[PDB]
Amino acid sequence: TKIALIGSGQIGAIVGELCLLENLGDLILYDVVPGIPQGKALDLKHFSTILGVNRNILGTNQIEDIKDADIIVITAGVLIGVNGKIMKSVAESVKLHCSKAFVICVSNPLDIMVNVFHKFSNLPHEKICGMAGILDTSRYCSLIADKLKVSAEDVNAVILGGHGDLMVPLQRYTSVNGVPLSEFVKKNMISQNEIQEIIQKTRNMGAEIIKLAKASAAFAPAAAITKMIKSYLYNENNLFTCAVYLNGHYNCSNLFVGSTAKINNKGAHPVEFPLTKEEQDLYTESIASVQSNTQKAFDLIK
Amino acid sequence: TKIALIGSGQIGAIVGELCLLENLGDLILYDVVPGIPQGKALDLKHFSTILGVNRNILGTNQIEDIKDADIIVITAGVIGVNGKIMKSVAESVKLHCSKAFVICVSNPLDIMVNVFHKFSNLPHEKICGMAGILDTSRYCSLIADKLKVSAEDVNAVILGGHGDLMVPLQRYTSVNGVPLSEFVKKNMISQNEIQEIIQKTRNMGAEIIKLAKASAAFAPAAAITKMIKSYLYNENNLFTCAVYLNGHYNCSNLFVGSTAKINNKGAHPVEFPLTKEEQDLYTESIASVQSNTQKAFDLIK
Amino acid sequence: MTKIALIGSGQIGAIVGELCLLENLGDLILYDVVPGIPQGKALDLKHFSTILGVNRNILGTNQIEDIKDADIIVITAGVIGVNGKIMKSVAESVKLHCSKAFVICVSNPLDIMVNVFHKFSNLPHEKICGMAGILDTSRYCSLIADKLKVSAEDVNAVILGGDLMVPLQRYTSVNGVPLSEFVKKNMISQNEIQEIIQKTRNMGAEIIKLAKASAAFAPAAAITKMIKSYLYNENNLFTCAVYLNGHYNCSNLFVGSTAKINNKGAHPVEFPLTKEEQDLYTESIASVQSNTQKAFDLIK
Amino acid sequence: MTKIALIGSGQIGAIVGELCLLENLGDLILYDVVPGIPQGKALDLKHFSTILGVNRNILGTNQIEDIKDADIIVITAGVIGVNGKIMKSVAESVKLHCSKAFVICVSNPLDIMVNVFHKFSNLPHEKICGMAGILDTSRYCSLIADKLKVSAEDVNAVILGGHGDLMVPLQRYTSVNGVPLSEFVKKNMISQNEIQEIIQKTRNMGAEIIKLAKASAAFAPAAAITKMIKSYLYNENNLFTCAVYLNGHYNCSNLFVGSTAKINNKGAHPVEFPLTKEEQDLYTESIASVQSNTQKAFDLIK
Ligand SMILES: NC(=O)c1ccc[n+]([C@@H]2O[C@H](COP(=O)([O-])OP(=O)(O)OC[C@H]3O[C@@H](n4cnc5c(N)ncnc54)[C@H](O)[C@@H]3O)[C@@H](O)[C@H]2O)c1
Ligand SMILES: NC(=O)c1ccc[n+]([C@@H]2O[C@H](COP(=O)([O-])OP(=O)(O)OC[C@H]3O[C@@H](n4cnc5c(N)ncnc54)[C@H](O)[C@@H]3O)[C@@H](O)[C@H]2O)c1
Ligand SMILES: NC(=O)c1ccc[n+]([C@@H]2O[C@H](COP(=O)([O-])OP(=O)(O)OC[C@H]3O[C@@H](n4cnc5c(N)ncnc54)[C@H](O)[C@@H]3O)[C@@H](O)[C@H]2O)c1
Ligand SMILES: NC(=O)c1ccc[n+]([C@@H]2O[C@H](COP(=O)([O-])OP(=O)(O)OC[C@H]3O[C@@H](n4cnc5c(N)ncnc54)[C@H](O)[C@@H]3O)[C@@H](O)[C@H]2O)c1
Repeated sequence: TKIALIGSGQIGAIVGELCLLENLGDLILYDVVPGIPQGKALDLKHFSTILGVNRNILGTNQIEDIKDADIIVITAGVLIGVNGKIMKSVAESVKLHCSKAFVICVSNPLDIMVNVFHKFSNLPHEKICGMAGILDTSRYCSLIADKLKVSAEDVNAVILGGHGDLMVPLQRYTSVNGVPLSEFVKKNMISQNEIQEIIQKTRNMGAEIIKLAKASAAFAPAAAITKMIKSYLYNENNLFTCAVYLNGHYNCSNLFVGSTAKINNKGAHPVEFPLTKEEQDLYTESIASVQSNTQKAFDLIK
Repeated sequence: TKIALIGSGQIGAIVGELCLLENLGDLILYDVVPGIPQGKALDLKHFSTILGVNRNILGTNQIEDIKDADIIVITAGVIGVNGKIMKSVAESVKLHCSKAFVICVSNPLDIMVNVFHKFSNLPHEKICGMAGILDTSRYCSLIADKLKVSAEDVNAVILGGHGDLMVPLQRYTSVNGVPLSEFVKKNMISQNEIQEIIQKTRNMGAEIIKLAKASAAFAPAAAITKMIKSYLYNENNLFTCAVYLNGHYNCSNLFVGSTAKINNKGAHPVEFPLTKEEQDLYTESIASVQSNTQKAFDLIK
Repeated sequence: MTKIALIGSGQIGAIVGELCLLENLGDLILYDVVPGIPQGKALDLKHFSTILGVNRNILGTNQIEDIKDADIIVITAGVIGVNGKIMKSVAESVKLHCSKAFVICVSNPLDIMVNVFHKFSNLPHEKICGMAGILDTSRYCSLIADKLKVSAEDVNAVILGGDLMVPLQRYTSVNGVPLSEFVKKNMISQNEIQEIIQKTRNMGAEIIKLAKASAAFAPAAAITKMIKSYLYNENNLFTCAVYLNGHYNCSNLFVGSTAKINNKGAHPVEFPLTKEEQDLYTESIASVQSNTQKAFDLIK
Repeated sequence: MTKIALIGSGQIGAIVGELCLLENLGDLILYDVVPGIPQGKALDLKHFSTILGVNRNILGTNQIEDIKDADIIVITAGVIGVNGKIMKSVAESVKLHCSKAFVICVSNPLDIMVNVFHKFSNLPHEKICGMAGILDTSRYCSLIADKLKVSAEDVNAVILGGHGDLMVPLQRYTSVNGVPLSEFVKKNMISQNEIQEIIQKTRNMGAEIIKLAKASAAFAPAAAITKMIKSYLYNENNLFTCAVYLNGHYNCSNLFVGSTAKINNKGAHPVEFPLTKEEQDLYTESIASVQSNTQKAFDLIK
């Protein structure tokens, strides 16, 4: 198994580090800037030795070293104009070198960039995905667990839609070790105002990390990606929210959007859960924005 | 941190093995049969070396080697003969390691956790039995199989005895936060299929026995270890375990399988709002545990 | 997609399954001849997996045809004469069902039984091995680390070849510092080291005499680490039963020796021995050769 | 109740936190002088924790008094003149707030900065150390394993001396699964010229990473620190090369320098192995430089 990291910045490097700790595969660290992937590859090699990992690591500036890659993680970029061009190029490269790879897009804007990759990849839509939902879900589930003074380990939630202010958090589909969130407002352990406070924090978390750390989150995104890698390689069928190809699900077809999905051997597959009309309405507006910003994107690339 | 296994049979040995794999603490393997814990201790030590674990392991037949234990895992036994064994372990824990968190495993479980309380005189929050997590594990695994998904995020509350008056709450079953109800709506699983799964979960212990000619060992050990983990690392994880109810679910002054958080200071019950058919099934379960527990204490004299 | 087939679902095979699940090595096929035993243990491992968050497929079966295209084979099936018959049958089954699997034999007597597997499997010799040396090495390295009041983690040793072990003090080191340096500084004695050697020689029997059962956890861990090295193309250096082909003056026999395991199987390594280092080993290699031909004769 | 206090929340300190979370070593305090950085990184590690099922508490602070009663201290604070300023202040703070912590200094120049910390903390000398040898050892053993086409897992080596240009790698104390390196030169599987090449690479590895990645190694240093943390907390007695207080060992007195040591409950304890005269010579001269640059250091700080 060869895991190709297209982009060897902060997120790509920590994905490699975590793919080594768990023995997921050999690493290809690719970047456009000479020297950066070679230096980080050497560091990961010594890290590997210290911790008893024997996987192969190669830092390269030559994209043809992506050949027969089973996994692809795209963080290449720095936005809609400059990253879309980069994403188109990587897309073409993935077609002629590693057409049978499972592809996890990360570059922002996410839901826009996953569609750009699809249009120019000619890859199957089930073999393509973006990571967003798991990061929003984790922040929401952590904030709920803190207030309920419980471990986050068994706090579960569905959050539909794009990675931004077009989130759709489903309180209906939130549970604490199988006990719905409702049961906790019932027992006056949490209030609806507190839950809506938590939702806006979840919506603003990306910007809050940036304002404090003067840099976008890296560790949590890397962990989300690694778990999507894991799900695919080990045919796990785990249920995530991800950018995924809808095909009639939630009244939408022919667009990658943040949705519920299974990841396994054959890729990322949407799941349709029964929504209210206010749940499906908010989501359709969310899906509409992604549709308009994606076609503006395709045109700006001209 | 010293983790004391009172009973070095099939389950106790795998608890040690798993607490070594995760570096939970030093092990004291105690048993009544001479030589058995010493032999198994040596094996776990070579196992430890092979995989790079440095925790100390001591196999002994001397119960006084239980002193200052932080964790206690009781598998000692084979209602009459195990309850009198459990009384002895209880007394031993009283004078040697009174401030230990205690995880009872010996069967019948909810009966034996009460036996331990009566004779240990330990605080009620420092005592527990493992049952619910093992039943929950079989139920959620069977649900995940039918729904063609990973079990990893299938969660469920199961109240009551570790037996054939289990109370599985379909209301409190969810798949990555989505209630099971949503899956019967979309016809991905049926109510009869779910009642299949319930009778299977109730009969799994006997089916393992009837197939393997031995009671389950790995899954129980894993359930115990996760309760050990929750306590040592102050995790506040939400399990179903045997726990001291005191008004919760209309029951007071009895250990029974219930919802609880485990942390630093022990095992703490949580009362969720049940229907009356949910609370009725549970109260009858709680009634049997109360009747068999007083039956139990009687045969021990 | 990686399939790990356990031929034998007793104490060792069950713990090998458990450990390959904990480490996500692959899907499991638990095979046994006794009806119900692998099905029961498979169910237990499934619930164990759920508790610990492992998603691998688990199949308990009594039909050997379910071992098809297995990448890994772990043979614990048995109970001298009668285990060889069992091993011959397992060998034939592996050629018809899973001919390109890497094969780790465990059933005793070990060096005799892996040779039995070779004669009847028609498998390549590099794809076959038995687990022994790692268990003797670990016990020796554990006892040394205890005496030196050090972690075992970086105590390494070569032991070639039961009563016919070859512990090489010259090839013993503590994080790269030879054992030599520790007797120099009066931290351990030559008599202490020879006591430790005999404890290592007698460890199997005393575990039996104390626990009234042969070791299971440590053997399972040794096997899992050979499984690991093969699947992840690790090239780790073990002592195991391995096919010698001129190495150490011996050819055409599986014997306990130094080997690297990788993608391509188990491959002997020849280190430079003195002459009674090689002399003692040649007697050991002679013992395995006579009892192996004794074995093949008793099997008819 | 184990508290791991990271004094410095840059690249190395952040990955130390991440790795002590993956292994459940303790709760984290991320301290830094720059407002917002530790708070932001703490949030990221918290969400990282949720995704991977870790429940240990993490707090990012700009208030140094928040390291109180810490069991572990990892000092990466800095950027000889100005970092000695920082290390003296950190030293004083550790004295009055967490005097019984085991202290792992990382800021460089390492062997110089560990002595600075000792002078102004007055902590017990067995409770103070710097991480260097394990990073040099890993690079050397990695390069040896590559040549010999073997797993690095059982390549072991002693490297004495400063973390710089006068390292002292002991081929005598190099072994492959217990077999000395010499046995491989006999078998013509490696040459001494190749081994001296490997030594020059090991000596220059830090600068080579810098020139390629335009940033110092982070992953491997963090892993070295974490395993030193591990050895201490779990009373492991593992044998490392670290900066440690020698007092008569190797003809050296009253100075922290890279040497062989056991780490356990009670701290870091030197071990003296029998060296030849060429081995002890090369070591005394490195030890001489560390002494001269440490005396330069103490003078520059006033
Ligand atoms: N979807 C999420 O939830 C999540 C969360 C936070 C950030 N983001 C986004 O993920 C992306 C990655 O973040 P990061 O920390 O890794 O950024 P980074 O700067 O640290 O790394 C990006 C790398 O891509 C490289 N690059 C640029 N052009 C390239 C090309 N044409 N081919 C190959 N490589 C190329 C850059 O040299 C750089 O090394 C960012 O756009 C960020 O905004 C995603
Ligand atoms: N709580 C649950 O959900 C659940 C599930 C499975 C098993 N069980 C029960 O857990 C118990 C242990 O299972 P096991 O496989 O490990 O049994 P085991 O026979 O293999 O080990 C029990 C050990 O306790 C020893 N022992 C006997 N008397 C003793 C005494 N007076 N003091 C100390 N030790 C003593 C025995 O010699 C034996 O070594 C069984 O009763 C089993 O039915 C409970
Ligand atoms: N190489 C070593 O260092 C070492 C160390 C310890 C044990 N051993 C040996 O490993 C072997 C297994 O040990 P164990 O405790 O796990 O044995 P076990 O009895 O507990 O399990 C062996 C299984 O093989 C099964 N079996 C029997 N006949 C079979 C057949 N014809 N086909 C398939 N399966 C069949 C048995 O039913 C049994 O379930 C023993 O021979 C033991 O002596 C080797
Ligand atoms: N010991 C070794 O073997 C080895 C190897 C590599 C790196 N280093 C050194 O380890 C140290 C850390 O490396 P890094 O990548 O993490 O550096 P970094 O710049 O990325 O992070 C250091 C942090 O210390 C902070 N800081 C600055 N001044 C401070 C003060 N007065 N008090 C508290 N904090 C303060 C900075 O804001 C910065 O965030 C560096 O000196 C590095 O050069 C040592």
